[PDB]
Amino acid sequence: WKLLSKAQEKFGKNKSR
Repeated sequence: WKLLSKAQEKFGKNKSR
């Protein structure tokens, strides 16, 4: 989803669990 890939791509630190 270009919407999630563009709204989540900027979250490379939130996915450190």
